Formats: sequence, structure tokens, C-alpha cells
Amino acid sequence: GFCWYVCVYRNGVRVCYRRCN
Repeated sequence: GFCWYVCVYRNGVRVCYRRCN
């Protein structure tokens, strides 16, 4: 399928998570 990155705020930080479905 198609993958994508999800960035969010956590502990005063912003990390992106590459999810694939």
C-alpha cells in the first residue's frame, strides 16, 4: 500500500512515525 509519516507533540518534542497499511 502507501506509507506516510505522522508528526505530533510529545514531551516538548516532535517526532514523525512512518506508518504503512
